[PDB]
Amino acid sequence: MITLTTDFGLKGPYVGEMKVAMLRINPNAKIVDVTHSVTRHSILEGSFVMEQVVKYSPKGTVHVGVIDPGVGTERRAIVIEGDQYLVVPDNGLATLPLKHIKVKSVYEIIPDKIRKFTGWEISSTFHGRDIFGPAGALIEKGIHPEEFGREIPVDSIVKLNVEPRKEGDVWILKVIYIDDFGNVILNLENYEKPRTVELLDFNLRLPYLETYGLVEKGEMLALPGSHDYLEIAVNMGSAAERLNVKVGDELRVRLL
Amino acid sequence: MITLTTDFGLKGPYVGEMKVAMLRINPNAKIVDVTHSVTRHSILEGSFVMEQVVKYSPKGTVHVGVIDPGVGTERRAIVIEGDQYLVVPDNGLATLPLKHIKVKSVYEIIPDKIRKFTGWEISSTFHGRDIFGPAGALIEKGIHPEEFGREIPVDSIVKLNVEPRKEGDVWILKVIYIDDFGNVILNLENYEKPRTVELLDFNLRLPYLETYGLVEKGEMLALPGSHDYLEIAVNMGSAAERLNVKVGDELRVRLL
Amino acid sequence: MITLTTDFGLKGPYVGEMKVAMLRINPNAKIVDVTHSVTRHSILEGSFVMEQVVKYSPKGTVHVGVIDPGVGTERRAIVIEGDQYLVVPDNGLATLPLKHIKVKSVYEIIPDKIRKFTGWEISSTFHGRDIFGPAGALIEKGIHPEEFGREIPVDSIVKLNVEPRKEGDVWILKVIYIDDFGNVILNLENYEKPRTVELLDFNLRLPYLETYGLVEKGEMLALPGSHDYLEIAVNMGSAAERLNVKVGDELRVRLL
Amino acid sequence: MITLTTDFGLKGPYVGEMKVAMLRINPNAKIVDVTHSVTRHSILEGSFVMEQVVKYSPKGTVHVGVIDPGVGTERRAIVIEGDQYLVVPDNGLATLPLKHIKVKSVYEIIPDKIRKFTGWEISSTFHGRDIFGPAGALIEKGIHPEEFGREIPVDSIVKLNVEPRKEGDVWILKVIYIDDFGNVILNLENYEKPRTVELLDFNLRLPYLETYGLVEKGEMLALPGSHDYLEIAVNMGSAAERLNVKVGDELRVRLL
Amino acid sequence: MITLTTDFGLKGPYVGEMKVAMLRINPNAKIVDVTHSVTRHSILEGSFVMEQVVKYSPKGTVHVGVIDPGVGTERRAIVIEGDQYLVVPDNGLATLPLKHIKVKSVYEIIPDKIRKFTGWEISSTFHGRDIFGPAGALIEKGIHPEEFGREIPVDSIVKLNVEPRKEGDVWILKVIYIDDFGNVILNLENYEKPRTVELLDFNLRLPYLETYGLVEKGEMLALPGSHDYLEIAVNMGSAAERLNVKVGDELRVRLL
Amino acid sequence: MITLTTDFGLKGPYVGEMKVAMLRINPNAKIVDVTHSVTRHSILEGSFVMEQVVKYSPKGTVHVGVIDPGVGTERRAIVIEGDQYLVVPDNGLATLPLKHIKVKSVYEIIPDKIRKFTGWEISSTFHGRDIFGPAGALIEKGIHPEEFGREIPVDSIVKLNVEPRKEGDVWILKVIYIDDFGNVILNLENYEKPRTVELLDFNLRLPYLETYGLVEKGEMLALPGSHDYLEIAVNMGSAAERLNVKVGDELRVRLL
Ligand SMILES: Nc1ncnc2c1ncn2[C@@H]1O[C@H](CO)[C@@H](O)[C@H]1O
Ligand SMILES: Nc1ncnc2c1ncn2[C@@H]1O[C@H](CO)[C@@H](O)[C@H]1O
Ligand SMILES: Nc1ncnc2c1ncn2[C@@H]1O[C@H](CO)[C@@H](O)[C@H]1O
Ligand SMILES: Nc1ncnc2c1ncn2[C@@H]1O[C@H](CO)[C@@H](O)[C@H]1O
Ligand SMILES: Nc1ncnc2c1ncn2[C@@H]1O[C@H](CO)[C@@H](O)[C@H]1O
Ligand SMILES: Nc1ncnc2c1ncn2[C@@H]1O[C@H](CO)[C@@H](O)[C@H]1O
Repeated sequence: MITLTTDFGLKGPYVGEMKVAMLRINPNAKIVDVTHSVTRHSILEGSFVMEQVVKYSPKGTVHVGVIDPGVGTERRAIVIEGDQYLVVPDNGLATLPLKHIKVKSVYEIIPDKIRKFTGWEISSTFHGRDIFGPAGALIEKGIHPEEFGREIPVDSIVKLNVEPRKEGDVWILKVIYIDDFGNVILNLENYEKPRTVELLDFNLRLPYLETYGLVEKGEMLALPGSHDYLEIAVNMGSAAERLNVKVGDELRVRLL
Repeated sequence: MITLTTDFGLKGPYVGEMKVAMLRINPNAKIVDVTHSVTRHSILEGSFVMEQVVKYSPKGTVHVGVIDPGVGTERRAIVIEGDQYLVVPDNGLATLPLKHIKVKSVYEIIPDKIRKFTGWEISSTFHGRDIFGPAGALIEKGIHPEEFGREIPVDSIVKLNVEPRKEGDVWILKVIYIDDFGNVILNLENYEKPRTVELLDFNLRLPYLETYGLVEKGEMLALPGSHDYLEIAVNMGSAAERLNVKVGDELRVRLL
Repeated sequence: MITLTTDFGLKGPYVGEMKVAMLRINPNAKIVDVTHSVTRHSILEGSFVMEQVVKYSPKGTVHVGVIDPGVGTERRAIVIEGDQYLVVPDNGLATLPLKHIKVKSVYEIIPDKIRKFTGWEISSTFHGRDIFGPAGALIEKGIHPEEFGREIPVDSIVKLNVEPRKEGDVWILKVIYIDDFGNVILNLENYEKPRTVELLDFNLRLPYLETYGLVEKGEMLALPGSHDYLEIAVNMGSAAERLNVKVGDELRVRLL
Repeated sequence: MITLTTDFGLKGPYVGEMKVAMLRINPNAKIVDVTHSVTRHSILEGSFVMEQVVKYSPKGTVHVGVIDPGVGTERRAIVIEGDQYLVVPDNGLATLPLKHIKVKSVYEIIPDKIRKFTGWEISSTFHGRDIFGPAGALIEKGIHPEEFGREIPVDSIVKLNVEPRKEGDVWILKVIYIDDFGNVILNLENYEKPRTVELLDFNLRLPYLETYGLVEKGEMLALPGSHDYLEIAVNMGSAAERLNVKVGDELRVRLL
Repeated sequence: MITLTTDFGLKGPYVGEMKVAMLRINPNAKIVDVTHSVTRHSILEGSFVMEQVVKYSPKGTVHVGVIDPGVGTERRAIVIEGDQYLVVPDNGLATLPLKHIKVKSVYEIIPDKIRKFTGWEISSTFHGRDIFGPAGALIEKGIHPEEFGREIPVDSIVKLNVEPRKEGDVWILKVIYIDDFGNVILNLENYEKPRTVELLDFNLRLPYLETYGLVEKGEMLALPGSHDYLEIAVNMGSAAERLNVKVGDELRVRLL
Repeated sequence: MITLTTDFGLKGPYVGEMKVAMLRINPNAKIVDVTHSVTRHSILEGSFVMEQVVKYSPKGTVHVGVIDPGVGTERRAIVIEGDQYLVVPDNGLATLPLKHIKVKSVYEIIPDKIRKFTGWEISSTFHGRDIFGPAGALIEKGIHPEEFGREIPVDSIVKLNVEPRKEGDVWILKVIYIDDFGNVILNLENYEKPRTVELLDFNLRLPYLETYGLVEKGEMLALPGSHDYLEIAVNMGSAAERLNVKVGDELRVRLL
């Protein structure tokens, strides 16, 4: 199957257009919507979203990702062939997902070849419908990427900077994601299970417990989350609205 | 076919993870989204949504519902087997849907027996991806619930208070649901159709008509609705904003 | 394949019911969601959405559209048979889509004939679930529209006025759509590529470029768009935000 | 759903080619094999097979039948549009099936229009793969027959003579089919339940019972059958074996 | 999915009729043909065939088996609910398959209930199309057997005698199956790997090797087979035509 | 989509086992039967059948072919990757199909790596169910062959002699296939179309016409055929029985 991640929004024809276009090229493709509400142009959030889906997807799955603020410009459209596939703009969007994929090859999609398979013209502002979507549909049915692209160096693709630095014993982490519940996710993984977590920027000591219900309603806590990162949440409340933080912001955190 | 109802939200990887996880267990399950926008942790609301879908669903349909504020706590995860199936947390979510299901037996999902099918660790904060989703996928492909759970008494599961109260011929109804148009659904059903409905708390008299268009724009009415419950609405307006009521509120009502 | 376009909203059971009702009629129908977030009762907006999807859908595709403020009134429920199908309320919703369909026949759905196929009572406020959904599903599995309807004149159906007028060298263009990015779409097509677009009501002179990134972040511009309509946008910003416009407004535009 | 009935045989690539050709036109078509073992060029036998399948197929079903001894000659290739479809060579193959289809229109497939859809050259000896298969597939995904054909008179098509004649009290019945068990099927239907059936050509008086087991193993009998035609059988034996008959022979039968 | 095993034959409409009937009741059922060439009325061979398929089928699979010489008589039509399902005539056909199924319940299908789900009349000679097939299709979509049958004692079903006896050191086995290659299968399993195998009825000593190619072309051998029984084969020849044996025949075999 | 071609035969559990085994690995693989009636162990015949199917198959199609007399021996099991995929035993079966596949690489299936995917023991006499079928199902769902095999040189695989020989202007052609009608296919292709074809060995002169019907019933002709090879046939008769030739025989032929 093919998963879809974009920032197109839900109030319009964009998502539908991409889907029917994909079905034109592969009518029996099983298309799974991850989300289309990724913050406009937010490559980092889009990357986090895909990273999570990729972690639980069956090997052989095709992932189309489209947070393309640079659509129409000279940025490359690539295909990452490996354990699973990634069809995304060469803008760093593949960074997080790549952490969980055994890469075999990378290909730059060639617009002229892709239009050979689609039949319709390639717009300058909607590549998800004219390039990325079709490309995903082609791979799903067995077409090799070589057929519509040229290989490129694996290490020649834009990579985002998502790893945290540490000043002594203090962690300087960043908010890589915020869900609809207001739960805040921080770019810290593989750490040792703390007993407490202090958000030095707020002079708050937090209990580090397994789940929301372990603290009373309205109270804040830290948990190992469900995506292997450090999570900060308010039981039945919004941790984001408390600490009043955003994706991209940095926080000094000390793990006790 | 499997239906999905959650409070997960639309911008995140949550829904996508549960779907690929389900497909990873039953690669050709037909998954139908109901909604993922149920007000956060609102079991009553989630229960109303499931009730409606269950009423029109083909017999044999499997319904996965995840509004689970108590995720990872002592609360049980259950499977209800009958006319159709319900796979939800044991927190009352099944209350309304149960009204339309010929129940044969109920089972408690035993985590370890489930992990034997999935192959991956059960998180403490995302049972929709690690327990409920997989359980639904298994039932869908023919696996009996006994395979991953132990039978329990129907009467043992948690239930919500959903009965309307009547003081003489004044009804004390509860707002069980408000849709995107602001139409207010009150928990009154199977009543003699009135000519007028008066909302005693607002000193309003409303005509009881069959549809929105039967009154001028901006005018308020009461109708049979499409879900067998008494509906209050404003033709092309929002009864919820005009009456300023929220799910859970109680209204003194008299039918003339 | 069947497409869906409604103004039902995503926070509710409405979309779920229509779908399970459809799958009940034709259990193996492939249903593709276009959108259910169309502004309440906005027939024009719905019409634009459908037009775009129809242009890229394969021939044979069935399109169910439901933006029905007059549900339950005397307004007709029709089926437009052509190289693609449209199942919609006779309220002008089919106006734009018709521009890309060569119509063969038009039918008026007879409620009593449809009930013979569904088996359940038809409500007064939810025809999408009891009439339109079923109709689309029946056509999808091969049933001829005549079985549940009678032929009517192609030009007897409601039409919206979507044509832009020009006085002198000034275009009076209407905002037929606004997307989640705030990009504004005007009802002007088949025009000669301008160098600059002037929005007289704002004293704004905008550059006509190929894509968003061709200007600085925050700068406004005009583009050929990706839907064959003049598009007013703000690089990574909201054009509708600034111009403070909304679907339906008419702008005086000068093409230089 | 599309059904297939041919005389291609099972020891070859013929059936495989027609199928992959069809899936090439409509990759998600559900193809159901009826039989490909019809006696070579036996149009009558093919017609009986199709009749039976048509009687139980759901409305909307497309039936491709290919028993084509005159492939490549001037014989027409037609499409019979009704509450069910028939895609067959105009050689009388549709005779029996028509008895259960209310015909709406009949078309003559235009080779050049079909080639526009397939993309490959049309052979002279394998139209099932290059014309009929494609035609069925196109209709299945929603393309109207008119796109690749022109309407022709319903009664302008070849018909077989399948009516049984009666002289006095003696029926002259034809063997329209013989199954793998050797059970013989005569073209007599809508007759009053006899007590005994006499096969004059054999001086055999047979008992008319409900099923095989109602007589001794090895004994011959007559039954109402399961296809609404008089059936001559031998309990766990071959009736055609003994009577030494074959599809096409005419038996003089007396109904007592 | 549903598997199908019958003795209907391939030259006719029987198999097709059952399939379309099943799709009427469950149009998205995945139907897999095991075989339809089981020797007429041969319950033992039919049982062996099913036993093998059941061994490799996914849990939850539904198996419809129809070798029904007693069709129309008073023999019971049952459903065996367990690890997997068996929908077959109560004539011993379930014997072998039951060896690999964790049985939960057994049900006698009630003709009157089944016709409630089908809509068409139940013939006396074709229960595969009017009872067994529909029943299989119902279970595949989630309907419980209780819905169209009444439970009966697990041990009240006809069982075939398939186990071998042993006179001292000599085995008196029977031929339970013969494939198209002429390979002979004998009802002996779980035995200790012999070095030689003597067919005392022919005064032949046979090498007991892993596969056909281990002996020269035309030579006979014994192997553990691929179905866990003792197999007798002629490399690239017919072992059945040599020993000139049939299904059901007994052979005195001594394992050295 | 996956096609299947074998010499398994039609009456047995062999084909059914391979299909459920495949579905057990890839539950939603679309499996298309070509034939299972290839003359026992005839690699040449099996190769011809696959060639034809491959010619009309959509790019990306996976073709599983099992005619494997050397099953369980030293013979390798291979996967050929390219335009489409071939999964067959390394015994020459791929010879003809290879002519129509743009080969990218070839792999040898490593038994132990395959068992890691299936979960069950590999038999010594049924690799179609334990190796070839599973391998095809894996490729179909996106698994790269590298995952269960090691690359090998294209030129290393076994190949059949299939070239036609010419002695001056007499051709020495081979009967590469005979279908169910008795039409004889000779291994001659891309030749200047003749007016007459004389079979020197029978002192027969045959007209070269486009189809069967162009000669009287019972008469013999030569035609282009539908598979690009020279075909000899008898209008409504059997050229194979008239010439009394079998696959593999050689005929001295001259084109005038
Ligand atoms: N106004 C805009 N400015 C910049 N990018 C835009 C704008 N509107 C749409 N895009 C989109 O940005 C998305 C990635 O953020 C791409 O899918 C691209 O289509
Ligand atoms: N901050 C939170 N407090 C309580 N429950 C939560 C919180 N975030 C998510 N959940 C619940 O946990 C599950 C997965 O998000 C859902 O039941 C969801 O409603
Ligand atoms: N309050 C409302 N007023 C008018 N239309 C509504 C309202 N709520 C929903 N509708 C939508 O418009 C149709 C007619 O009212 C309904 O079936 C639904 O599609
Ligand atoms: N030898 C033959 N003579 C006549 N018909 C044949 C012959 N072989 C195949 N056919 C079948 O009849 C059609 C016309 O000959 C062919 O397309 C095929 O369907
Ligand atoms: N002539 C016959 N005698 C006995 N049984 C028959 C005969 N013809 C068909 N049957 C079939 O026997 C099959 C089982 O052997 C059943 O499917 C039943 O339909
Ligand atoms: N008796 C036999 N001798 C040689 N090969 C056989 C024999 N029986 C089956 N096979 C082959 O083994 C595989 C499974 O039957 C196929 O390749 C088949 O042709």
